[PDB]
Amino acid sequence: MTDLASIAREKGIEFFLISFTDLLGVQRAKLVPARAIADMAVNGAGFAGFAAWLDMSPADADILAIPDPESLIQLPWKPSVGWLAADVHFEGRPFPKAPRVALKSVLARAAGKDMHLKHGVECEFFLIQPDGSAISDPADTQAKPCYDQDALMRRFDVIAEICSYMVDLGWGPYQNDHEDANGQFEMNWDYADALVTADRHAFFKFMVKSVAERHGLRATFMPKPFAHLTGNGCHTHLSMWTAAGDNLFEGDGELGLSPTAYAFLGGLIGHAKGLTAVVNPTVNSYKRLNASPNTITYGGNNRTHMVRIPDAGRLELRLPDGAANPYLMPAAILAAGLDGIETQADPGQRLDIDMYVEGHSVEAEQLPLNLLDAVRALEADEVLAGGLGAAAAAFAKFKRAEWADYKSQLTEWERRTTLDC
Amino acid sequence: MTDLASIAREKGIEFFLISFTDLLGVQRAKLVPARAIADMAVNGAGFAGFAAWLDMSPADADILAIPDPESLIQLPWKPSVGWLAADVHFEGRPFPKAPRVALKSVLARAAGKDMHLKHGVECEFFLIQPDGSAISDPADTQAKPCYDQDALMRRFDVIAEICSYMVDLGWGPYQNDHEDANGQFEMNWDYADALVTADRHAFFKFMVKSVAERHGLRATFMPKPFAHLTGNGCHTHLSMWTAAGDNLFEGDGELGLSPTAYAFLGGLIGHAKGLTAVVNPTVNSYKRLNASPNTITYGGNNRTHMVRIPDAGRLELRLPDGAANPYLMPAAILAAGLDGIETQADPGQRLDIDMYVEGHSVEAEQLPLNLLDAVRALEADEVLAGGLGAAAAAFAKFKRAEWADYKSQLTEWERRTTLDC
Repeated sequence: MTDLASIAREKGIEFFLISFTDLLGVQRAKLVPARAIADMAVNGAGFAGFAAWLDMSPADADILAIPDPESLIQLPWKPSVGWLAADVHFEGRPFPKAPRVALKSVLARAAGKDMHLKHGVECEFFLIQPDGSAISDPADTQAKPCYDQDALMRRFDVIAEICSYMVDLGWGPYQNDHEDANGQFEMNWDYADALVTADRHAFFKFMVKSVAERHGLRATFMPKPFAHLTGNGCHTHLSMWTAAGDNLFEGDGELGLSPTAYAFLGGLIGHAKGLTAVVNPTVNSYKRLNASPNTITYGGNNRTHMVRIPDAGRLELRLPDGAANPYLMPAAILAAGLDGIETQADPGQRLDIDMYVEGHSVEAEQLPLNLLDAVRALEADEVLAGGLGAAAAAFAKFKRAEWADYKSQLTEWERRTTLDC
Repeated sequence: MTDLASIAREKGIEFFLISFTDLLGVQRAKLVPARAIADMAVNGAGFAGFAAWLDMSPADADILAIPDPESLIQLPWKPSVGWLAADVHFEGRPFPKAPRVALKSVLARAAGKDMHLKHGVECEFFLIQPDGSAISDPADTQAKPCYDQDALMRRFDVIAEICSYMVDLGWGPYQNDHEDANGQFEMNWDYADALVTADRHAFFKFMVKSVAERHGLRATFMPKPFAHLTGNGCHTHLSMWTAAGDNLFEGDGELGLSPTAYAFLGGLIGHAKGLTAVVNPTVNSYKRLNASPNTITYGGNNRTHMVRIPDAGRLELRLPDGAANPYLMPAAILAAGLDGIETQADPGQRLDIDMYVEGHSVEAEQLPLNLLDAVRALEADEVLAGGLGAAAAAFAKFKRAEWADYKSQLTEWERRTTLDC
């Protein structure tokens, strides 16, 4: 197609943002003027990977980040800037420690079996005061705030703005909601090819953060930003397709699922523990797993299990929180799912229970309850560790560092509880 | 001898404090007038153990705390109050979950082999502002404050007072020091029969806390009370004796130790991990083990190993911190030591290294680095768990609760590091 330089001329783009996601979900970007896009579209932009979360050294050569021209997004709030998602290349080949590179690998394995992952994201977020002390709306205070029309329309301006951008960009948004915590929201768009979805996820986090700042607010995807309120989820909708456009998950077993889906499901259940460290990747993530419901169970149309079946041909994975890496998250679910399929794994009986009331009477395999045990879990699950490749160890290394960091902090809790021993 | 009522008349005691130490080292006491001492000396004082750290229920009968008349201490700063240490009795028998009861059990086992434990305590403590924000002396600020004559004599009044009390009570004190952190002190008295020492430890913590308050200050034994300073140790000096007054630890092997001592030592090294949860019993304890030196090694005249040999017939155990239970600490070291002796256990080679410089090159068995792993360690070491009896599980239960408590706190560290994911 027409080179990025040519688009830059027709559509009036003055600068490109060349962007990649590192192991921690941090967006690293670089701002290049149009007069330079041509050269980089082809050779990529040069960063020093040791400065980002990539487990590299100062002595290594600068990595090259090659833009995916198919990913261009003209910032709807600032049209002269062109945003681009990029693969980090190192010494010729794509760098297997960058998340988009790892996602694209797992996809290629699945591809060569005529299996195509498609997923949707439920990115919840709070809107907060710029200084982070409190939610953005002091009038949002009732016990059960969910779907509060009052508080919802109080933030219409910023919501509507971002939703309309999504309409224009073609993501096909269909709903905007106030969620179950004061100050918390969700905006939903259509499911798509994993890679498409992933980019959209990385960009959505940027847009909402960016737009909210322009309205003198702040967006946070943090798992548990307030001691007194529920946290941010990032539940995921999954479906496997053939190139021929057929839903491999749709079938005639129970609930409308095929045997293939139930092996995929078995894969999830099989790797739930190590999978946990990846979609609950921060010390803060583990407040949510210590409310009650930390047990490994599906499913059915029921919001009380680690997995839900909403409809024929779909699994909802109610495990990942807001801190989830947009590329590392699909990547790792895919790994565990392809295993389910390749080892014809057994999910076990369904359970139509409400686990909040009747989950104590069920004997159930339990998820890890803190980062360290979670990392330990990922480190032992070699099937998983292999599906992500060199990334897995890098991740584990960083998160073991973060653990130590958090544990070295002197809390008021320590001093209140121990000053008197 | 003359009943406590008679002493009360000669020595002018108006009230008795009947005291016991619970699983957390908390001193539970009760204030009884002299007119009532007679009855309680014999039947004990009635508390409801469910209200203290004893793993009991409201439905249980009130425990009885029988004073040990041999332990009387007339508060040197308030002579009309008589302090007494007590065994918690429950339903006839001594309650095996109370620390003094557990210490006295292990001692009785050792006793029936003509083995008598004797130990000294190095109780370090900071003096702080009453509100706990800072050390008590703003003029104590140099890099290497240890043995600072200036700052030492700046707190002469309160030190000298407490030291002189110890002279009068017969504990045989021999030195008072400013320790290696700003605001931190140590006062040393003679070693003695474990049980004697233990009471003296429980009372020392009370006296220093009490006297310092009378001087408008505050004492803390907390492991790590300040982010910027070193912590409180509670190193212990150990020696085994026969009734005939002979030091079973004194011999002709290396360094002047007998084979018996080296099996005891082996016992320690053998149970170091599970022993850790007991003498490092708080979430706060684990800052000190994550400075560098968390490795299981003795020894010799060297302050870099988990164990030190200062002289013929003595082991110094450099493992316990200020939060250590005065009864649970001897109790548990004794257990691990009697095992060493009964299984003729092997400590391994000595190592005359400085572990701060040359400890990374040694392959060494590593202690647990956080409360939970520590509790796990104690739970698996059944030899140890058996030597303390019913206490061990109670302890483990409480500390697993404390862990959850600490992990449920929302720190500023979480919010600074995660608000932006």
